[PDB]
Amino acid sequence: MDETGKELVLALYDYQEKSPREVTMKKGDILTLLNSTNKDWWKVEVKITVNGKTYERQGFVPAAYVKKLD
Repeated sequence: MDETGKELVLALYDYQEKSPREVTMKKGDILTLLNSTNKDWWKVEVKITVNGKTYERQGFVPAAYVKKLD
């Protein structure tokens, strides 16, 4: 969450990540739309705080389970 203010998306339904490349989202979660070239698999970025260290990473998720903020 670097207040990029570019492309934000809100999750409507719950989802889980099967691979280390994907990301786990839940109904009400906010993700940073990095790549929306696809219609089924959307590439979003999330923030993971580990050991007091904020980490960034982009993963694929079901667009049908989420929506665009604007």
